[PDB]
Amino acid sequence: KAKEIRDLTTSEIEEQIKSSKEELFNLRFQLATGQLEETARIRTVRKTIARLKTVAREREIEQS
RNA sequence: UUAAGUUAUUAAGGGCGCACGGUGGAUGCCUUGGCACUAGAAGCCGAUGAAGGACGUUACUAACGACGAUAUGCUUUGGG
Ligand SMILES: [Mg+2]
Repeated sequence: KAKEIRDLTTSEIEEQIKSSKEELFNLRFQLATGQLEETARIRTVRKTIARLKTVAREREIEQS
């Protein structure tokens, strides 16, 4: 996903970070009520956040 | 039949021998871990916050290992 993330702009990555965190939080609430049934989405969204934070961190270090 | 003698039988339990079981973990075989060394490298890190820890991180989860709110992991370069 990193190659696709690198095509996004800086404002887009922040928006992706916010939206991914909302999705993960929604998954956690569904899991706590026994409604999820798709538990592999949790790990997938968590790693997407990790990739998104990595690309943002690289750009700031690179520019600085 | 009497009289006078003699000597068995019984095993409540026990003894010796044998047979078959149990308990127990010796012995044999085995090695996951140790012990003594050889050769080469290296030895000591820390306010750019150490050594050592606490608490957390997996869909479910107690403990250990790995990891640190990017958490049972992220990127990249090579290997496969
Ligand atoms: Mg008897």
